[PDB]
Amino acid sequence: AVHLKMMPEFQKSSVRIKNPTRVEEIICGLIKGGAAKLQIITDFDMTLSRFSYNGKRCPTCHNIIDNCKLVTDECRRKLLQLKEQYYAIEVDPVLTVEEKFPYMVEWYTKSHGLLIEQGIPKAKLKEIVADSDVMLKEGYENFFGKLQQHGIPVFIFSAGIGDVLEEVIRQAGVYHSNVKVVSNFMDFDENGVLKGFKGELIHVFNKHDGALKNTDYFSQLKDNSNIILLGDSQGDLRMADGVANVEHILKIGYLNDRVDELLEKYMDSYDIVLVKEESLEVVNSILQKTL
Ligand SMILES: [Mg+2]
Repeated sequence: AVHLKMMPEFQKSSVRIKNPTRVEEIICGLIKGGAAKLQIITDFDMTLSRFSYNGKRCPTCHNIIDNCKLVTDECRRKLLQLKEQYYAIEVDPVLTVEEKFPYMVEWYTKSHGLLIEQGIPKAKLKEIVADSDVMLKEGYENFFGKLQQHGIPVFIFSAGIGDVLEEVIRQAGVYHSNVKVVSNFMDFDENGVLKGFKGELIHVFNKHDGALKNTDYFSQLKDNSNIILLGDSQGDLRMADGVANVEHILKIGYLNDRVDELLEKYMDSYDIVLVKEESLEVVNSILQKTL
């Protein structure tokens, strides 16, 4: 039987749970099913990676390129302005999520388009990432290592840059076979320089779309009817729309920011909310009981 009261990881003051008995019931199903029934579906930026370090704000996969030596200060002025105009839209409380779709497409298309202009070679991404300020959450080695140990599917679903994401996890030693990455991947020309992005755009609000267009992946995993979902945005809640059959799903949300504005919405939509939390210990503690 599961008791969150007896799990020291859940006593941390960053842990917000609206419905503890409901959560206990889900973790209880997760445990019952064990390895055989489990898969992970996860956002990357600010979920697997840190939102902040030494009083310092950590980069997203996009920020890694924005900030690198291969991009002018003049490109960074444009990128900044874009963020100011379009982030105001993203967080606008009066607009419906649906009304924001076209704005998001515009933002990612404009900002990717400035990066394409800077001329990013594939061969250089290794060093760009090594020199970057990127940080994985405390407990990542344990997170990925228990998962690979038990062959648990991990579907990282990211509106970031997939090439950047992969380099981060590769340099961290956690890009194991069990880890599938769906993201905005770069498209390279003859010389291995960036010319555009592959496929259809994944942004913060349309993960339902990509989730359904990954049938390929989810139907092979019919038997994995227990899901752990991790996100930091409301849009990450749609990341499991493509799952065959769902028996138990636990939704864990990182609330990193805008805490007073978003806490109620987060507590109502995610099962567990992790306020200003830079580790993976609550999910690791659930993996430990389960695996
Ligand atoms: Mg994120």
